[PDB]
Amino acid sequence: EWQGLMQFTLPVRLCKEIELFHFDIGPFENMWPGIFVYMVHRSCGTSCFELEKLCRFIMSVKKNYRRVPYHNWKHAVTVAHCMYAILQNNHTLFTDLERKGLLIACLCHDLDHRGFSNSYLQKFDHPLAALYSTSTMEQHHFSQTVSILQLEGHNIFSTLSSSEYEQVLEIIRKAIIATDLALYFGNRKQLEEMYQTGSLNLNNQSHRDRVIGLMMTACDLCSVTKLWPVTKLTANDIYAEFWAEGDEMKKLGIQPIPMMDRDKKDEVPQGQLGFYNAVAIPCYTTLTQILPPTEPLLKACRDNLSQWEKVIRGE
Ligand SMILES: COc1cn(-c2cccc(C(F)(F)F)c2)nc(-c2ccnn2-c2ccccc2)c1=O
Ligand SMILES: [Mg+2]
Ligand SMILES: [Zn+2]
Repeated sequence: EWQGLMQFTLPVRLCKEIELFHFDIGPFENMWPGIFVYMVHRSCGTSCFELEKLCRFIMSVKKNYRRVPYHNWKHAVTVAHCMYAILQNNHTLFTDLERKGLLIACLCHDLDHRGFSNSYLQKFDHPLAALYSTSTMEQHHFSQTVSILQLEGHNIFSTLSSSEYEQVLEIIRKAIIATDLALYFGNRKQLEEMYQTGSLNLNNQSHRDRVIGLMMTACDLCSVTKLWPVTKLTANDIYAEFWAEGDEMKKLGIQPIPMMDRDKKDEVPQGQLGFYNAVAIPCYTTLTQILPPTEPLLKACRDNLSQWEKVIRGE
């Protein structure tokens, strides 16, 4: 599988399509690993990584995504693409280290997800919960990523010094961690303060780290920024998963929260409207103020919000 991927070229008609934020990968399934390769070449160059090791990696990574309805291989590619799109529109912002790691981080950010939130894991005493007390799944995702690097001929970062090596793993570590929604609220709130007092400074490493955190979350949630038909269907995949976690609580005899209860299909529209207002819109709003080129995300997020309102009011 890994040998045939090196001989892949992206069809010319997509070269320009990919660059857009609202580009949907849904119909290009057997090309997804190629599209990732493509994204790394444009974003770094062919000289950056060793092609042989890079292909083994993407296939291993692919292998360890599970057949869950939403936290799967399609979602990893979708998220990676959004990060690509961000980086290409902010070419001057990031160091060579950041560009590389961040794409890797996005690809691996939900490795070996089982379909369960941190709550369900910390509630019913899962082994992972015993190991990882905070950011449970997120620390595991990083475990998985490190273990895949350490396989034979999978270490894509071979050609870097000790110093450069542990820098990029720290970037990847904190990035993947920042994908937990619990930390987004703090992070985002700290960044609004620093922008409106004008104390934000990207020379400051801890300020850079906060921004990258927000970029992760913006990328993670980017399915709310696609065109309406795609966003609509991606929602069905999210709730299928929410509802399966809820049916694991019903099996014991417990009513889950309304979000995870399939008896309340009828409230999904309102659930979305709530989620856009409290989470999605402030995310892209704050991202845009720090990185104006990412305005198209905010625009798209707004358009879908309207659409859910029309649904709510019966149109
Ligand atoms: C009500 O609809 C939705 C609720 N959540 C959500 C998720 C967790 C916690 C909470 C908390 F805020 F309730 F804590 C809300 N996430 C999404 C969503 C849209 C895109 N990715 N994504 C997502 C993000 C993370 C996990 C699953 C899905 C969503 O559409
Ligand atoms: Mg995750
Ligand atoms: Zn994710």
